[PDB]
Amino acid sequence: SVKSEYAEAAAVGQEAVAVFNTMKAAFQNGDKEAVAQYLARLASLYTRHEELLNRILEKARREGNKEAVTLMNEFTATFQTGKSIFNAMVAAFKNGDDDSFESYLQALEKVTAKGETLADQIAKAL
Ligand SMILES: COc1ccc(-n2nc(C(N)=O)c3c2C(=O)N(c2ccc(N4CCCCC4=O)cc2)CC3)cc1
Repeated sequence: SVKSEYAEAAAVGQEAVAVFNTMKAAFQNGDKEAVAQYLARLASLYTRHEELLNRILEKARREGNKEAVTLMNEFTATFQTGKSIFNAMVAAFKNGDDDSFESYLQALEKVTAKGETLADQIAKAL
C-alpha cells in the first residue's frame, strides 16, 4: 500500500538522520576517517530515499490523494535543499574548510527539522 511503502521510506530516512548525528559527532571529535565513511553512507541513503519517494508520490497522485502529494512535494523541496547543501559540505570537507563545514552543518540541522515535521504530516495524510 501507500502506507507500507511509506514505512519503508521512513526507515531509510530514520537511518539517514541517525547517521548524520554520528557523522557530526565524528567531525567534532576530529575523526575524519569516520566523517568520510559516514558522508559516503549518507550519499547512498539520500539516493535510495529519492527513489522510494518518487514511487510513493506517483501512487498517491494516481490515488487522488492531493494532500499527500502536496506534502510530498514540500518534503522534496526541503530534502533537495538539504541535498545541495550536503554536496557543498562534502566539497568543504575534502578541501579542509572547517568553518564552511560548520556553517553547512547548522543549515542541515534546520533543513532536517523541516523534513521531520513534513514526514509526520505525510503519514497523517495517508
Ligand atoms: C514518502 O515521503 C516520505 C518522506 C519522509 C519519510 N520519513 N518518515 C519519517 C518518520 N516517519 O519517522 C522520517 C522520514 C524522513 O525521510 N526523514 C528525513 C530524512 C532525511 C532528511 N534530510 C536529511 C539531511 C538532508 C535533507 C533532509 O531532508 C530529513 C528527514 C525523517 C524521518 C517517509 C516518507
